[PDB]
Amino acid sequence: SAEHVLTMLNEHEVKFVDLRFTDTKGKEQHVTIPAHQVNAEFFEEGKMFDGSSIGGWDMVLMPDASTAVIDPFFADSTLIIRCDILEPGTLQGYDRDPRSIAKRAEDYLRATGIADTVLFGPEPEFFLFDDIRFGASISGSHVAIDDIEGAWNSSTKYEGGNKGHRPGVKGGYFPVPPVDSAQDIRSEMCLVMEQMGLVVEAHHHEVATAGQNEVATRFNTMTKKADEIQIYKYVVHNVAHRFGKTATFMPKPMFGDNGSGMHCHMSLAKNGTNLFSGDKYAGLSEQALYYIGGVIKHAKAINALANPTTNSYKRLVPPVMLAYSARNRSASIRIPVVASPKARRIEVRFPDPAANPYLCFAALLMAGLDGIKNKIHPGEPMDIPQVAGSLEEALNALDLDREFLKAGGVFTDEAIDAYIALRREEDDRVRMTPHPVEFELYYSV
Amino acid sequence: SAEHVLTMLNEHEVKFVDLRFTDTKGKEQHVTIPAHQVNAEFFEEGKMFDGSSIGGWDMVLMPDASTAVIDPFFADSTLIIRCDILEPGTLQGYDRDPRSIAKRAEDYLRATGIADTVLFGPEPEFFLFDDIRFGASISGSHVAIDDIEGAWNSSTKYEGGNKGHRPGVKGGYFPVPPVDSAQDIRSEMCLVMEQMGLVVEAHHHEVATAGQNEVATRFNTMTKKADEIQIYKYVVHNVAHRFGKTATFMPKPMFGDNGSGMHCHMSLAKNGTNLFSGDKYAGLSEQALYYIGGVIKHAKAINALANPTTNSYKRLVPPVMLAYSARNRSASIRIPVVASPKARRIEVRFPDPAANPYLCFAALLMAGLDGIKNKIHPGEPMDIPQVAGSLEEALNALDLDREFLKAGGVFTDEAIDAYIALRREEDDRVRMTPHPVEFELYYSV
Amino acid sequence: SAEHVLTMLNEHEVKFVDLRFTDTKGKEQHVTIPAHQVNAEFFEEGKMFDGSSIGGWDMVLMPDASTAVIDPFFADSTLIIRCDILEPGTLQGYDRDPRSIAKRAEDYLRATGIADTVLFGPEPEFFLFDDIRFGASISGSHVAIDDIEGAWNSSTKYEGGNKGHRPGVKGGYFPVPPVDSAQDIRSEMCLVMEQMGLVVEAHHHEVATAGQNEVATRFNTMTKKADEIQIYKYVVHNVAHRFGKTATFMPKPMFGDNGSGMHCHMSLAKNGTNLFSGDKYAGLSEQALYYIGGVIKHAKAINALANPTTNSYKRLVPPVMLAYSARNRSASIRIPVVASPKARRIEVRFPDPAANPYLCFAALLMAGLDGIKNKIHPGEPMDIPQVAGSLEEALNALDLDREFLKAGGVFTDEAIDAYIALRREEDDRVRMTPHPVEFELYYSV
Ligand SMILES: Nc1ncnc2c1ncn2[C@@H]1O[C@H](COP(=O)(O)O)[C@@H](O)[C@H]1O
Ligand SMILES: Nc1ncnc2c1ncn2[C@@H]1O[C@H](COP(=O)(O)O)[C@@H](O)[C@H]1O
Ligand SMILES: Nc1ncnc2c1ncn2[C@@H]1O[C@H](COP(=O)(O)O)[C@@H](O)[C@H]1O
Ligand SMILES: [Mn+2]
Ligand SMILES: [Mn+2]
Ligand SMILES: [Mn+2]
Ligand SMILES: [Mn+2]
Ligand SMILES: [Mn+2]
Ligand SMILES: [Mn+2]
Repeated sequence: SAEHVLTMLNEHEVKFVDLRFTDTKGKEQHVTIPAHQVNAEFFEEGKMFDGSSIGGWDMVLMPDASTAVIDPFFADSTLIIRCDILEPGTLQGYDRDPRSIAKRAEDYLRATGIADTVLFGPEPEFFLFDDIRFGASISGSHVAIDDIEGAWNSSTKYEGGNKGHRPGVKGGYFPVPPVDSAQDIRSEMCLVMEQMGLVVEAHHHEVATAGQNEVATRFNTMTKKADEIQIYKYVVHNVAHRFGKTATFMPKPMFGDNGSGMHCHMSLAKNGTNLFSGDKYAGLSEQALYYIGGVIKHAKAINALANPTTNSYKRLVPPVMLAYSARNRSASIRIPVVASPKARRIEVRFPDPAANPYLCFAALLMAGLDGIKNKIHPGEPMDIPQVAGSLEEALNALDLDREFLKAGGVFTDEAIDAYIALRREEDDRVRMTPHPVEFELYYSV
Repeated sequence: SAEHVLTMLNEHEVKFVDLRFTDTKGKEQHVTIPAHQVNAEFFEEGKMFDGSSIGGWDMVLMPDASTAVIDPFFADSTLIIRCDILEPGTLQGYDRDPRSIAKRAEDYLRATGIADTVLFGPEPEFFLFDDIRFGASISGSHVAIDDIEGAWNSSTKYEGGNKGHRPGVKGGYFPVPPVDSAQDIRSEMCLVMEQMGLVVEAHHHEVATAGQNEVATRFNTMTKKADEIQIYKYVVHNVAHRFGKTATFMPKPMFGDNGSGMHCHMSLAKNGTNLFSGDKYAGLSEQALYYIGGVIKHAKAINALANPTTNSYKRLVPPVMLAYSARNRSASIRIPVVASPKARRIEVRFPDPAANPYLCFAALLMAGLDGIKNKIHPGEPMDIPQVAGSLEEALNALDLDREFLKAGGVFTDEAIDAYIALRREEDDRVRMTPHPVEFELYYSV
Repeated sequence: SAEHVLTMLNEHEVKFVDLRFTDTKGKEQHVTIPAHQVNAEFFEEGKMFDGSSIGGWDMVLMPDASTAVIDPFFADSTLIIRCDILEPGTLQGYDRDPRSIAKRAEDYLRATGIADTVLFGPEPEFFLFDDIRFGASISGSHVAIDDIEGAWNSSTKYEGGNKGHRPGVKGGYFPVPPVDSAQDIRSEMCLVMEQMGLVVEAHHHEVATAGQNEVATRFNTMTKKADEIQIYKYVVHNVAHRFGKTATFMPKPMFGDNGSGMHCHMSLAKNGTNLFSGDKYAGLSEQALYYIGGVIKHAKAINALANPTTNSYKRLVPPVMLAYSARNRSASIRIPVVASPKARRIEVRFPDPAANPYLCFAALLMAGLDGIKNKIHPGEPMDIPQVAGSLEEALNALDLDREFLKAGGVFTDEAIDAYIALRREEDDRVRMTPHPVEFELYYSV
């Protein structure tokens, strides 16, 4: 409540308030107010800003006082307050603001009476590098990745000495220190995440050499979880920074080793009971099977939002199979063997950390409901259709399979069209710029 | 009062008093007295100095005791006292001293009875660079800008490692840390500004890569606000310095990305009521519309004072349109959608931080009154005349449209003529020195 | 004749023929044919090329066999043949081709019967540097000039030793070797110019330090002289190159020392007699005085063609005075004291080597005839109006004073409009790019 935020201000000698919001691409934006400007009027009528220079968008920032967190990093005491972008005066909420769209998808779920709550559990992976250099110019282009754990540094001269304990290319999965360099950086990221209201469940090194890591975090309702992904990413980017590292959530930074994916575990619930539990395949309900059928039916349009970068598809090369299974981890829909009771859920393995968590989760939900809503029966478990093979494909597919997103006003046509416009500009730059292996392939033509 | 300054001296064990004033170009000058020379006589009869070596000008410094502030940066305890330049013995105030001219414009407003107070709200932007090198010699010339946030450093080797989170060229607008490097430098600038009597409203990163920033500050009456711009700039220049950065208020340091403008929000008030509020376009009064008409009528002469550098016009290339609107941000006169009550105001978007805040605000006011005074009706909102396309143009225009500035003794002819003389010397050096892209264009002629 | 070219081919074992032409900007273009493709058909029906990628323009290259010269530089025996750009099939000559325009101006002179021939004598100056570096990028810009004769190298360490005989800044005018480093380079340029059909009269070092030089060359009829300027420039650029130098015809490469101008001496003649000789001022005819009056009347439109670069105006800063005189070398129209008989002529001092010699000479002629044609009496000799103060000014002026160029079809409106379009793009790049002395002037604003 406003009341609560107003006490924290004194209770923490808060000097500043950081208004934050996410844009269409998924990047958290922010603007800072002195604490002495937070008073009744503020939580009532918001703060005006020029929405114009935000990519793909005067507007009003409406503080959601439920979201107040103290920032673990800024030097002066700052309270972060997440905001919604509202349409000014009229005060309804920009139909292009991803948080609004997530909230609308939750209310539409309620209005359909299929369940009261959607539960999401994203498993975001990241890379923790020491040095990243890249550039493109008329005369050429390059990218140079470096990290102390990079199997390639086995030959490197270091002046402290080389010490040689390092994860090999698919060998980052699980060896103790000193091979895993990041125990203290991951534990610290866990401690600061919980200080910002997240619940850590586990943290470990991932498969890739050169710093792949994962902090596993307890689930939430869709828009609350989407905001927890924006905090998750902020803490990873800044703790890494305090440690002299640089973190990145891009899907595929290195060829020849693991990519960073963000698997979404999903579940539906009506009056305190898990609709996805039942009889049917592996403890699932018929309700759950139609959810899978909706996801598989709309998978390529979902890819435009869940895999929104050209780089995303360097990861999705032959979890490409649109199939469910408790057995096949090749199938992009895994039914986790919970064994345990009614923590029954589906897991979609294909999305990645580059995805806008609001639009990605809204689109998984809307697809899943359209399955239920039309008895779109999934089929049989692989123990055969695939995800979009490229961003251009995914964008065409969202453009044509537009209907299930527009249900109940969740996503307007302008919203979908402006999104595709942004993602196309990006796809073009990558399409028209000559790639380094093309010189390898074709210079002596 | 003198009395008050005299207590602060003991109340702060003040070792020195810094007499400060602004020159015609707008640079704050200063001379330092030991606190033990501040006594009755001083606030009565001022301190004599050689005004002769000030660009464009024995004279007397008259301490304005209302302005006393403790300096947040000097090592020994110092009290800053702003001064007016008076004509000696006769004690009237140099008609070339920009502070005097601002004060005269305020009194003339009162004498016309159109209102009692003018309210100004400048939005100054700045750049925060790490390294700036430049030079001109017979054999050549150069400028080299560098900052850690410069999109161009994506390829750079750094020895700590490169870390790569950096604002792209028009992407400085709003991303959270680590992409925005300046959160702690801007918050600190806010805290020291308030310690010097300013009221911060917001601070944020601006659009440009390579360190564009903005600290938004609460309005004031014209001459008080002009002095707050001189403090604003001092704190930005010195906090940046403490942080190992270098700040600059020049309008256009980089081609191909955002320029730093200083938008002036203006409003008039008679007996506690806002004359700019009313019926008419977007909540405006007819009174306000004539103010806009006066600004547009005199815009090119105003440019000689509000855009006084050759570099200013590298920014003003096709907010060039002399038009008002609540909709068109292309129109140099924006009528802000306040929605709220009688915070109704006009916003002139074209001036820039290089402007002398006293002469710039005095000229906006005098133009705006001449509108009112002659019913110069603005026209219709663009939802078509332009600002001076160059300093030479702007200077010719001030020289010919001289009358509205001379009203009521605000600005003498000697004052206007000496000003144009200074700005011309500058324009010539830039006109006669061969430019680097001319070698690009014409060497192989 | 074709016949003659065909013998030279055998008479010189010519392996290739170089088709050359000049574009709107004034740069000589070329395309190369094997000698075995030169036969009847060629001199009859020309050779087709894609005129489209020539700046400001399928078309036909029509070889003018009167122009055949052997190239003194290419490794394999090559005969240069100058061409005209004709409109294809219809075969009339592009009204945008500068050579055509020059030829039209000569025929129009004949059709007016004012005289049979126009004689031009351009005095082009150049600089001969060792190293020229420059560049502009988002993060900065620069130009670096270097030459062994640069007064600035007096302090330089050279590893052969420094030797110190060098022209001071305005001291390049006339000292013997070793101070003048270029005696052998200029004599060689004279010998190769004559081998290409020019007649040298004198060669000497010019006023500037860092390599200003001049090869003085015997006059000719307008279009033949315009082609001799294209050969003049080719020989200077390539002999300099053989010598390890780099030559440039840009008007003002260095601030603080001499610029390179190209003064045009002009004269008119009817039936073997010089119309400019007579009674009147300094041996001039009344006919000649009206020529001067036409040049002065149209001087700013002539500047758009005779001074076509933004850099041109760094030279033309306060021969700016539009005045004739035998005494005042301050007056842009000098009446040379010939003393001798009927080598009476006028000299226009303001054009520069960057000018397209065809369009520059065509415009001087057309202005001069419009004087005669309308008795535009010049006035009295200075012993007061000036040239355009900038390219933008000059371009506006050509755009408005368009009529005298359109006389008799010499220059169409499309031709004039496309020209101004090219020169504007150039003026903009120079206008919008921040200049290095602006950082000197305005960084600490
Ligand atoms: N009922 C549920 N619905 C949706 N997601 C869930 C549910 N229960 C757990 N999760 C998510 O799935 C994760 C389990 O990872 P794991 O149990 O190791 O496969 C939890 O951390 C939550 O993020
Ligand atoms: N009545 C007023 N007259 C003039 N300037 C004003 C007035 N009210 C506010 N301002 C200025 O305009 C700024 C508002 O910025 P924003 O409200 O974000 O467009 C304030 O910070 C003041 O600088
Ligand atoms: N009758 C003429 N008409 C036009 N140009 C001439 C004429 N006679 C000489 N010239 C040119 O003027 C130059 C004379 O340079 P100077 O005699 O040293 O002033 C010659 O080299 C020709 O380029
Ligand atoms: Mn994982
Ligand atoms: Mn999983
Ligand atoms: Mn701004
Ligand atoms: Mn504004
Ligand atoms: Mn000369
Ligand atoms: Mn001469």
